[PDB]
Amino acid sequence: LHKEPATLIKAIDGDTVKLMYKGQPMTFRLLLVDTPEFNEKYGPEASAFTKKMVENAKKIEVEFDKGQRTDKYGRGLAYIYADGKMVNEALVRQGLAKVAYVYKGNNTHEQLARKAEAQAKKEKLNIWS
Ligand SMILES: Cc1cn([C@H]2C[C@H](OP(=O)(O)O)[C@@H](COP(=O)(O)O)O2)c(=O)[nH]c1=O
Ligand SMILES: [Ca+2]
Repeated sequence: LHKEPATLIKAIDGDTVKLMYKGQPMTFRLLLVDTPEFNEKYGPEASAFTKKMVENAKKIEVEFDKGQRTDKYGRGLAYIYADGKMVNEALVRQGLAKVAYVYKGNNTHEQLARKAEAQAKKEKLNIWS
């Protein structure tokens, strides 16, 4: 997989962010994760965690997987990095997202994500408390 440049337009919620990619505004939905909705338990904390990660980043990067790059809503599907740290994995490691929506061919980082969930679970963090 390859990391590509993007710039933050605005945080949206725990698992979607608006970025400018190849000069076009796009909503990205993070691969392999599911955060609670803002109205749900840990939803505000998830939104906060992602917002802080992307707003504080000097460099945001988009990494597409091998499969579908847009979902049925027109959202980009990618792993998003903030100064080299994957947001998708970070949310899971903190117990603020579950591994989810794992579809064959867009699952390169599935094992990394599941390993993070296991650790978050063993720690009883947030969703796992
Ligand atoms: C993460 C992801 C979501 N989706 C679609 C599946 C779900 O369809 P449905 O809307 O019919 O439930 C929706 C959930 O996204 P959200 O968790 O943002 O609601 O996004 C993909 O198709 N591929 C993906 O990789
Ligand atoms: Ca969600």
